[PDB]
This record gives sequence, structure tokens and C-alpha cells, in this order.
Amino acid sequence: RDCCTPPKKCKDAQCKPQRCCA
Repeated sequence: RDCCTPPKKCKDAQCKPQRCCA
């Protein structure tokens, strides 16, 4: 799983600093 791959993830911390979240 990833922060931008389906299911994307932008709620955690290590995933916030990601162009696919901020």
C-alpha cells in the first residue's frame, strides 16, 4: 500500500508531505 496508490493514503504523517496529499 502507498500514500498515493489506490487505496491512497493521506491521513497519516509520513504520508502528508506528499504532493499527492498536501
